[PDB]
Amino acid sequence: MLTEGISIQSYDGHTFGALVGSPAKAPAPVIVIAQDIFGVNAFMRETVSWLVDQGYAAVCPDLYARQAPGTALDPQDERQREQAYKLWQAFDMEAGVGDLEAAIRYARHQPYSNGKVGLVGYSLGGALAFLVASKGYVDRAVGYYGVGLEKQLNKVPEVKHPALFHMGGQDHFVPAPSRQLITEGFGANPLLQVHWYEEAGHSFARTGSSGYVASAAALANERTLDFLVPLQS
Repeated sequence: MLTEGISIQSYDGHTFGALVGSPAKAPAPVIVIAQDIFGVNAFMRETVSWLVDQGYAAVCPDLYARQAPGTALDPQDERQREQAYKLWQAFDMEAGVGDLEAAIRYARHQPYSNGKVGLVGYSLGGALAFLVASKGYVDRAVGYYGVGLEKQLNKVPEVKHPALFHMGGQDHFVPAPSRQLITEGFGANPLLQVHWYEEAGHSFARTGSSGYVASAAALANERTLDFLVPLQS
């Protein structure tokens, strides 16, 4: 689901919608939420509600608009999960970063904005969060179990603003990254913070997930909120 009427223009004229949550009280920092492989769906709406309930405004852009606008897949339905994997395999990461950049610019300028913008991404969105941190578009970025992070380690020195990443230590559907490689790589730049959840793999934050681990979800969520709170006025 998306907020009817919201249209954000990107770097190449491509336009996409977004699910928007105004803050309980204005002005407030705005959090751009970078979707997982299921599009802007029930869990993304839940994340928008969560951040609003925690004092933020939130914008979840339709990153699947380049392929199939309005895609919102149910992770409990096998055929929709197969469509999610197909969309993910064909997803253009660099265009996703560009769309997120446009969503961040949109977020800085809303009437309810305090001027500060953060980004929180899940899986696909967690990999995107790292790429966005390497470009420096946001004040603070957070990635939950970002897929393929180990392969982007050469970008560690480009990160100029804080970025926090929650890593699942267990393999699940997507394998876990090397604790050794990530720890060493991220360790070189104190703007990067990383936590490992040895009793969880990816997808641990969604209650209905087969990978949900309440303890990991809660501790990661607590750290995400502590990490984002300095953005608040």
